[PDB]
Amino acid sequence: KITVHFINRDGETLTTKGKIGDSLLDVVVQNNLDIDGFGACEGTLACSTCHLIFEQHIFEKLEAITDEENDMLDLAYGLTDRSRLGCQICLTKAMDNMTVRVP
Amino acid sequence: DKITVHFINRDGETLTTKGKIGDSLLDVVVQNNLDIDGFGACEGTLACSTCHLIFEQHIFEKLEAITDEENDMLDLAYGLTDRSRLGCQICLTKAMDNMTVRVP
Ligand code: FES
Ligand code: FES
Repeated sequence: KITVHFINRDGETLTTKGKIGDSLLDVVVQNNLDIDGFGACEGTLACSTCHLIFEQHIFEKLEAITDEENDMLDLAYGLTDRSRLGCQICLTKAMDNMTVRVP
Repeated sequence: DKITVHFINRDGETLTTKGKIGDSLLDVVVQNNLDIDGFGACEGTLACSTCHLIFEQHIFEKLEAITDEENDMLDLAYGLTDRSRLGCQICLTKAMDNMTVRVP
Protein backbone atom coordinates (compact mmCIF):
# COMPACT_ATOMS: atom_id res chain seq x y z
CA LYS A 1 0.00 0.00 0.00
CA ILE A 2 1.12 3.58 -0.64
CA THR A 3 0.39 7.01 0.85
CA VAL A 4 -1.35 9.64 -1.29
CA HIS A 5 -1.97 13.26 -0.23
CA PHE A 6 -4.85 15.27 -1.71
CA ILE A 7 -4.93 19.06 -1.47
CA ASN A 8 -8.70 19.66 -1.52
CA ARG A 9 -10.19 22.86 -2.96
CA ASP A 10 -10.73 24.19 0.57
CA GLY A 11 -6.97 23.94 1.15
CA GLU A 12 -7.14 21.00 3.56
CA THR A 13 -4.71 18.15 2.96
CA LEU A 14 -6.32 14.71 2.91
CA THR A 15 -3.75 11.99 3.62
CA THR A 16 -4.83 8.44 2.80
CA LYS A 17 -3.62 5.05 1.61
CA GLY A 18 -4.47 3.00 -1.47
CA LYS A 19 -3.17 -0.28 -2.93
CA ILE A 20 -1.04 -0.41 -6.08
CA GLY A 21 -3.39 -0.97 -9.00
CA ASP A 22 -6.24 1.01 -7.41
CA SER A 23 -7.51 4.02 -9.39
CA LEU A 24 -7.42 7.45 -7.75
CA LEU A 25 -11.23 7.41 -7.77
CA ASP A 26 -11.12 4.09 -5.92
CA VAL A 27 -8.85 5.80 -3.39
CA VAL A 28 -11.33 8.64 -2.92
CA VAL A 29 -14.43 6.43 -2.81
CA GLN A 30 -13.20 3.69 -0.47
CA ASN A 31 -11.69 6.09 2.06
CA ASN A 32 -14.70 8.40 2.01
CA LEU A 33 -12.59 11.46 1.19
CA ASP A 34 -14.54 14.72 1.51
CA ILE A 35 -14.13 15.99 -2.05
CA ASP A 36 -17.34 17.60 -3.26
CA GLY A 37 -18.72 15.90 -6.33
CA PHE A 38 -15.70 13.69 -6.98
CA GLY A 39 -16.46 10.64 -9.12
CA ALA A 40 -19.87 11.72 -10.42
CA CYS A 41 -20.01 9.25 -13.33
CA GLU A 42 -18.33 6.53 -11.25
CA GLY A 43 -15.46 6.38 -13.71
CA THR A 44 -17.05 6.00 -17.15
CA LEU A 45 -15.55 9.11 -18.74
CA ALA A 46 -18.82 11.05 -18.74
CA CYS A 47 -17.81 13.73 -16.22
CA SER A 48 -14.88 15.97 -15.22
CA THR A 49 -15.25 15.74 -11.45
CA CYS A 50 -12.34 13.34 -10.91
CA HIS A 51 -9.87 15.80 -12.43
CA LEU A 52 -6.59 15.90 -10.47
CA ILE A 53 -3.41 17.94 -10.93
CA PHE A 54 -0.25 15.85 -10.54
CA GLU A 55 3.39 16.57 -9.68
CA GLN A 56 5.40 16.94 -12.91
CA HIS A 57 7.71 13.96 -12.29
CA ILE A 58 4.68 11.76 -11.67
CA PHE A 59 2.68 13.20 -14.58
CA GLU A 60 5.36 12.50 -17.17
CA LYS A 61 5.38 8.74 -16.49
CA LEU A 62 1.62 8.20 -16.43
CA GLU A 63 0.02 5.86 -18.97
CA ALA A 64 -0.56 7.49 -22.36
CA ILE A 65 -3.81 9.47 -22.37
CA THR A 66 -6.63 8.02 -24.48
CA ASP A 67 -8.81 10.09 -26.80
CA GLU A 68 -11.84 9.29 -24.65
CA GLU A 69 -10.21 10.73 -21.54
CA ASN A 70 -8.97 13.76 -23.46
CA ASP A 71 -12.46 14.67 -24.71
CA MET A 72 -13.81 14.68 -21.15
CA LEU A 73 -10.68 16.31 -19.75
CA ASP A 74 -11.03 19.13 -22.28
CA LEU A 75 -14.17 20.26 -20.44
CA ALA A 76 -12.70 20.30 -16.91
CA TYR A 77 -12.42 23.49 -14.87
CA GLY A 78 -8.93 24.65 -13.86
CA LEU A 79 -7.01 22.57 -16.40
CA THR A 80 -3.21 22.56 -16.08
CA ASP A 81 -0.34 20.98 -18.02
CA ARG A 82 -0.28 18.24 -15.35
CA SER A 83 -3.99 17.38 -15.37
CA ARG A 84 -5.57 13.92 -15.75
CA LEU A 85 -8.92 12.32 -14.91
CA GLY A 86 -8.22 10.45 -11.69
CA CYS A 87 -10.55 7.53 -12.42
CA GLN A 88 -8.14 6.56 -15.21
CA ILE A 89 -4.95 6.72 -13.12
CA CYS A 90 -3.99 3.67 -11.06
CA LEU A 91 -1.48 3.64 -8.22
CA THR A 92 2.13 2.67 -8.90
CA LYS A 93 5.22 2.32 -6.69
CA ALA A 94 6.55 5.68 -7.86
CA MET A 95 3.48 7.42 -6.44
CA ASP A 96 4.20 6.61 -2.81
CA ASN A 97 3.92 9.87 -0.89
CA MET A 98 2.89 11.89 -3.96
CA THR A 99 0.59 14.90 -3.70
CA VAL A 100 -2.32 15.62 -6.04
CA ARG A 101 -4.39 18.82 -6.17
CA VAL A 102 -8.14 19.12 -6.52
CA PRO A 103 -8.86 22.17 -8.64
CA ASP B 1 -43.43 24.43 -3.11
CA LYS B 2 -46.17 25.34 -5.58
CA ILE B 3 -45.75 23.51 -8.90
CA THR B 4 -45.93 19.79 -9.60
CA VAL B 5 -43.28 17.87 -11.55
CA HIS B 6 -43.60 14.21 -12.55
CA PHE B 7 -40.27 12.40 -12.96
CA ILE B 8 -40.31 9.12 -14.89
CA ASN B 9 -37.46 7.23 -13.22
CA ARG B 10 -35.15 4.71 -14.91
CA ASP B 11 -37.28 1.84 -13.64
CA GLY B 12 -40.28 3.30 -15.48
CA GLU B 13 -42.00 4.40 -12.27
CA THR B 14 -43.36 7.92 -11.84
CA LEU B 15 -42.12 10.01 -8.92
CA THR B 16 -44.28 13.08 -8.31
CA THR B 17 -43.22 15.98 -6.09
CA LYS B 18 -43.41 19.78 -5.96
CA GLY B 19 -41.00 22.72 -6.17
CA LYS B 20 -41.09 26.52 -6.22
CA ILE B 21 -40.56 28.74 -9.26
CA GLY B 22 -36.86 29.63 -9.41
CA ASP B 23 -35.55 26.28 -8.15
CA SER B 24 -33.49 24.07 -10.47
CA LEU B 25 -34.82 20.60 -11.29
CA LEU B 26 -31.75 19.31 -9.42
CA ASP B 27 -33.04 21.11 -6.31
CA VAL B 28 -36.48 19.53 -6.77
CA VAL B 29 -34.94 16.06 -6.98
CA VAL B 30 -32.40 16.24 -4.15
CA GLN B 31 -34.38 18.33 -1.67
CA ASN B 32 -37.22 15.80 -1.76
CA ASN B 33 -34.94 12.77 -1.65
CA LEU B 34 -36.38 11.35 -4.89
CA ASP B 35 -34.93 7.89 -5.52
CA ILE B 36 -33.11 8.71 -8.75
CA ASP B 37 -29.77 6.90 -8.62
CA GLY B 38 -26.79 9.24 -8.81
CA PHE B 39 -28.80 12.27 -9.98
CA GLY B 40 -27.04 15.56 -9.28
CA ALA B 41 -23.61 14.11 -8.39
CA CYS B 42 -21.54 17.17 -9.43
CA GLU B 43 -23.92 19.35 -7.44
CA GLY B 44 -25.04 21.61 -10.27
CA THR B 45 -21.57 22.71 -11.36
CA LEU B 46 -21.96 21.63 -14.99
CA ALA B 47 -19.28 18.95 -14.70
CA CYS B 48 -21.35 15.80 -15.24
CA SER B 49 -24.53 14.64 -16.96
CA THR B 50 -26.08 12.68 -14.11
CA CYS B 51 -28.89 15.27 -14.00
CA HIS B 52 -29.82 14.56 -17.65
CA LEU B 53 -33.58 14.74 -18.23
CA ILE B 54 -35.70 14.16 -21.34
CA PHE B 55 -38.54 16.64 -21.86
CA GLU B 56 -41.81 16.50 -23.79
CA GLN B 57 -41.63 18.57 -26.99
CA HIS B 58 -44.01 21.35 -25.93
CA ILE B 59 -41.97 22.05 -22.78
CA PHE B 60 -38.55 21.52 -24.37
CA GLU B 61 -39.18 24.18 -27.00
CA LYS B 62 -40.01 26.75 -24.32
CA LEU B 63 -36.86 26.18 -22.27
CA GLU B 64 -34.12 28.80 -21.92
CA ALA B 65 -31.50 28.80 -24.68
CA ILE B 66 -28.82 26.16 -24.11
CA THR B 67 -25.29 27.39 -23.45
CA ASP B 68 -22.24 25.94 -25.19
CA GLU B 69 -21.00 24.71 -21.80
CA GLU B 70 -24.18 22.71 -21.22
CA ASN B 71 -24.15 21.46 -24.81
CA ASP B 72 -20.50 20.32 -24.61
CA MET B 73 -21.22 18.23 -21.50
CA LEU B 74 -24.61 16.99 -22.73
CA ASP B 75 -22.92 15.70 -25.89
CA LEU B 76 -21.20 12.92 -23.94
CA ALA B 77 -24.29 11.89 -21.98
CA TYR B 78 -25.76 8.41 -22.02
CA GLY B 79 -29.04 8.24 -23.96
CA LEU B 80 -28.73 11.75 -25.36
CA THR B 81 -31.80 12.81 -27.34
CA ASP B 82 -33.01 15.87 -29.24
CA ARG B 83 -35.15 16.73 -26.21
CA SER B 84 -32.43 16.42 -23.57
CA ARG B 85 -31.20 19.00 -21.07
CA LEU B 86 -29.04 19.01 -17.93
CA GLY B 87 -31.62 19.27 -15.12
CA CYS B 88 -29.42 21.44 -12.87
CA GLN B 89 -29.49 24.13 -15.55
CA ILE B 90 -33.30 24.21 -15.80
CA CYS B 91 -35.09 26.63 -13.50
CA LEU B 92 -38.69 26.01 -12.62
CA THR B 93 -41.26 28.39 -14.10
CA LYS B 94 -45.05 28.47 -13.81
CA ALA B 95 -45.41 26.86 -17.25
CA MET B 96 -43.85 23.63 -15.95
CA ASP B 97 -46.79 22.72 -13.69
CA ASN B 98 -47.66 19.05 -14.12
CA MET B 99 -44.92 18.56 -16.74
CA THR B 100 -43.36 15.12 -17.13
CA VAL B 101 -39.59 14.61 -17.43
CA ARG B 102 -37.84 11.27 -17.95
CA VAL B 103 -34.54 9.96 -16.63
CA PRO B 104 -32.60 7.86 -19.13
S1 FES C 1 -15.33 9.78 -12.48
FE1 FES C 1 -16.27 10.65 -14.28
S2 FES C 1 -14.65 10.63 -15.76
FE2 FES C 1 -13.71 10.09 -13.88
S1 FES D 1 -25.51 17.81 -11.63
FE1 FES D 1 -23.69 17.72 -12.78
S2 FES D 1 -24.10 18.92 -14.58
FE2 FES D 1 -26.02 18.83 -13.52
